[PDB]
Amino acid sequence: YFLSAASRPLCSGGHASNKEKEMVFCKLGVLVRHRISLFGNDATLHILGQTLDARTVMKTGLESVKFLDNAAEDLEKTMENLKQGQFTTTVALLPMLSSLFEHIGQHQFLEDVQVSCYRILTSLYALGTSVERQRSALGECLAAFAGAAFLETHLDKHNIYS
Repeated sequence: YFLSAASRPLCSGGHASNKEKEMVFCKLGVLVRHRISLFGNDATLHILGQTLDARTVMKTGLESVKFLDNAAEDLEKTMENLKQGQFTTTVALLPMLSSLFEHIGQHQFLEDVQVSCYRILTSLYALGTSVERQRSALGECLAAFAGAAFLETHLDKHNIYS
């Protein structure tokens, strides 16, 4: 019932423990976190946005290693955040300033960081089915993708222009 939504709030603190597990064997545990969140996105209001703010702290620890199989499975976790955006205040736009500035550091990397933005392009497709400086910082990811396999993050730059 509503205890399962409180179990999602308690699992966001368990995802904050997975942020400590992503600091260090635990890379296959992030691949299990993607398949379990994909079924939890098929399973699905301010505590759920705070669980996405606790997932923004989990995205801050995941931006440090952007191994490569965990970042490729993070695309399956970002496609789960797209279906979690297909399930439906100013702290969620602060999470967009941490994920767009980490895309400029992701320009040094390899295809798994572009796969995480290709599935986050479906999160922009699901937010359209449902703060402007983060889209201008997402327009910096357009110069990071189209300057140099190059069409994967370029299609994500078309959904980042919205």
